[PDB]
Amino acid sequence: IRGNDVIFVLKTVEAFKCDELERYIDNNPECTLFESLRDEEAYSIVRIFMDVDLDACLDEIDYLTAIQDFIIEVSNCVARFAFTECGAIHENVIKSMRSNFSLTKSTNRDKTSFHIIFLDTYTTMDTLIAMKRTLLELSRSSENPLTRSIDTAVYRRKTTLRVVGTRKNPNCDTIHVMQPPHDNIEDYLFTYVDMNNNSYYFSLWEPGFISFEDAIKRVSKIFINSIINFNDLDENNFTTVPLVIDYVTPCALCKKRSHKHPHQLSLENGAIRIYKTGNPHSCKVKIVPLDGNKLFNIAQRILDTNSVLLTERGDHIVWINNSWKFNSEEPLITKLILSIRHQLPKEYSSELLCPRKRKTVEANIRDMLVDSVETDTYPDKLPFKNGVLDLVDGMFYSGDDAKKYTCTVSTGFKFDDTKFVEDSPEMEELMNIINDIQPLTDENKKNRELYEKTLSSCLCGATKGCLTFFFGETATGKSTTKRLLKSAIGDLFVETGQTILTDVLDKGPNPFIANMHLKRSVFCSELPDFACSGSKKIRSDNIKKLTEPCVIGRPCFSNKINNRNHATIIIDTNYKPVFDRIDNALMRRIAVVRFRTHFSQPSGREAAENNDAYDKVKLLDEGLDGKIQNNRYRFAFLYLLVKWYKKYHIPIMKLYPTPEEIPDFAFYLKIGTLLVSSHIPLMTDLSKKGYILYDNVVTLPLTTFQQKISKYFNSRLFGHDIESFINRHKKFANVSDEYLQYIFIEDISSP
Amino acid sequence: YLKIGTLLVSSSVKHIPLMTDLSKKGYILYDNVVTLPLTTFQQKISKYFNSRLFGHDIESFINRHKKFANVSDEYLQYIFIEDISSP
Ligand SMILES: [Zn+2]
Repeated sequence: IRGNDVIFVLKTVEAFKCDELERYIDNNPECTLFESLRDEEAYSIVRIFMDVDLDACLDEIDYLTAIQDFIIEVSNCVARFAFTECGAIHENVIKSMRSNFSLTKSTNRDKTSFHIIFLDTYTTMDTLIAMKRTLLELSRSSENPLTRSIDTAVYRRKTTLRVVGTRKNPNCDTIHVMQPPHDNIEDYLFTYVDMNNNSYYFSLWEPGFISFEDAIKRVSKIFINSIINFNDLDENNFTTVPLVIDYVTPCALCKKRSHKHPHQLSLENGAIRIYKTGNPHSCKVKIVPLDGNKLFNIAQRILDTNSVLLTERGDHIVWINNSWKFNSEEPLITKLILSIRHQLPKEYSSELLCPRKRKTVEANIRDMLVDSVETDTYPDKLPFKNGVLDLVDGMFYSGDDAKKYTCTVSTGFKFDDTKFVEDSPEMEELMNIINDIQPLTDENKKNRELYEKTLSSCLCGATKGCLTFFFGETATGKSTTKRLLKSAIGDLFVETGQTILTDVLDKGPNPFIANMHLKRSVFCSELPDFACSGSKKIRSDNIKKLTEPCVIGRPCFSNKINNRNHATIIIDTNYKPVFDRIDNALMRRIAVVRFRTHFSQPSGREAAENNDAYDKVKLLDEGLDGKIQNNRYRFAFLYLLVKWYKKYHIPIMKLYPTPEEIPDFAFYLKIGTLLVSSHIPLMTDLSKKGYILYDNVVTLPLTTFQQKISKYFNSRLFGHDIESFINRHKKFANVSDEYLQYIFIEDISSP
Repeated sequence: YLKIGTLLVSSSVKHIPLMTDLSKKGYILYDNVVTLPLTTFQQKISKYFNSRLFGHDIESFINRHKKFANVSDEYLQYIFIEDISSP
């Protein structure tokens, strides 16, 4: 659509532009033109507009407060309707609606009418048609005289709206005068679509009220004083007889001792309006409802601010003090009900001070929350205690903006821009520490890049399909890297023991199984070396099961077993891992990060001078570990992590395994590179080489195979591995021995 | 475990000039480094400390932190303190 600059009008027809309409209006002040839609189907996208009419006069203060509350209520209700039905964003709609709006007026001083248009919000006419019932409920479920007077009509096909500055009728001289700051004729058109940057768009007496006597009693209680002309009002004289009151005490509505004329009660929109006659500003207007609870309307107003949603599992997440809290032990809805009373009208705030009413208006909220939402869906954002830091752009959001993202976890500490710097001595000290841990030589280049990549994945809410191994001799200070990462990433990071590396992953109630829920990094240290006999091999089942994007595990006294998996798993030790089970999936799901830095004191430095444990040796310092424990380089290291993530995270970043540094998998690699599955039309070459083919399957004797492979590989090194491989690929039968099928790649190449 | 390193020394990688001299005392000097036989290393370990109270710990420590100049052979890369120190 890209907006429309043509305004179609009806004289009781034309298609004029902004300048054309302005010139025509200036030429003819008395012309009556109604702005409508030239074609309903073509340009159904229009602005959001409302028309309000209340036949009474109000002063400046009352009008100001009433219009403020009217904007608040209408914007919240429309944003809630957009969120539930049109799939929009609540915060965006609220911001667009409250940012800028055009408000007209009426030249008549005996009544208050206007047409209000929200400039930046645009939606299809079908959406405004569907909003009919919701807006009618809002109109009939409020106390504000402006909100109660909303005309739900004008939401029909091919509707028309009276243009500003033109008389509605030739006989009626009253016209609507524009108000600051718009002052332009294009700012009061409900079809003038002007989509731009700061904008948003979305799309898909009746007896039945109450007994008369109770209404009369309510009116009398409002008047406080007794009615002089009592026992005279009935069904017929409801809006005819004046209400004469004795001025025993000053009027509750006006606070004055007396007035020139009595009051009068009228019926409108299922409510009773009490107003004085003669001078209009002598007494205010009193509104009396005729249906609905008072505790249900409060629940609706608290609900349609989108602050008490429920999760996809069944937990009600509330928004208190700029953070999405939630607890399943002491539910927080009553805290929210108490703390939100300031954003509610005067009559709705005194109710939320009795604890027996903040349980009624809370049962209502729980009964109105049907269907769920999804939490922590955007993985490129880091939730801090006072907001959300964006990673792709680096901009920080605080306050209601962070509400847009259902961040159910947090790092635990606030975000400070002063410490968040680039050129600081702490940054240089951290860079020196990292260089000491990771020398930047060309030999280390690839390993250092893998280090930076696997260390920067901690700022990702997505799931990763690899498990990097920190392999390095002692005194390499991997604990320093662990401490720096913990200080940078807050309480999201978790350190776990080897309990998951040996036992069954799910099995029974495992605390680390549930703790992997939404934690962004899991670290294991000092692995139980399986080189010595007795220690269990690294459970291949657990490693395979930890890679999936889901976690299945239920702790003691619980039933939930589904957890979202975001943690990057890192294992650090000085011993090569040993896994009893081996398959191609394992060979494609293991990465190794090598450490070649020795941090040793001078006393043993000579002992480390010729040591083969590390490719370099340098003096250590006991005064650094405490510094890392004191969150010294926290924000500089966080900046480094952000830079690494930016330089590494392409539109799709993946953890690539490195199956070359693991000594155990080298045997399988050598076997595969020298022997694979056995090619029918190559019998002559096999016969020349000595091998024979029988029953369409080339075979050799088991003793012959052992003799052939004796020289190719060291039998004493991996005799158990060779026996296990033979058992796995065993075939048996045939001739007078077992059957072994393979191709000697080294012999296959040689003719 | 604590006392094993007290009477043990790191591999003398940078002892190429002295590796040849140490080889004549019962080392193979393979891969430009002095390497003693696994049986010889076990005998030296049993001589260093009472073999009655020292059993599988020495073998486990050797398998953890020693090599036989190849993938696996009958040698040991564990450098004796009383031998590797002397050129
Ligand atoms: Zn009054």
